[PDB]
Amino acid sequence: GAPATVTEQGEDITSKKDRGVLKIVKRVGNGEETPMIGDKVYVHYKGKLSNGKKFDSSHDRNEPFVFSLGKGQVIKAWDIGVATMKKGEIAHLLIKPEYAYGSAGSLPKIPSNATLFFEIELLDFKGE
Ligand SMILES: COc1cc([C@@H](C(=O)N2CCCC[C@H]2C(=O)OCc2cnc(C)s2)C2CCCCC2)cc(OC)c1OC
Repeated sequence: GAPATVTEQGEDITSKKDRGVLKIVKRVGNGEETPMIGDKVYVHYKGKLSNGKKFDSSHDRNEPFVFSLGKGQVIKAWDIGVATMKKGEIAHLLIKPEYAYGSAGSLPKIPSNATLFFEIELLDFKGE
């Protein structure tokens, strides 16, 4: 379903161009601008293992997820991916382990060599 579409049609947003991170824009945002590295970004997300066996949403906690973009505080795929988004945009990310938690994984939530999928909504951003 969503994951497969992304494999087929997603844009490669890696620097190395290794298809480790593919993206589809599902809902177009507003503004002419994305956040700059170091901006504080506010997102909602729904995340799962590509095989659907563990799931997670910021909506489960009724709290936006906040981080400083491109500052290495989260998995690489997020730093790279959210930086491509506009305010109000929803995007689908499909993420090979090298841009997530690699072979070590992070048990018990994430196993070795797991592909991740996220729907992310970029609610807002500010250059703090
Ligand atoms: C390995 O740690 C965790 C990872 C995540 C999710 C995850 O991988 N996240 C959370 C959303 C931000 C991207 C990515 C991550 O960088 O996690 C490190 C965390 C930063 N802040 C957190 C509360 S977890 C994971 C995505 C696929 C379905 C399984 C959950 C949520 C977690 O708890 C909500 C978590 O435990 C702290």
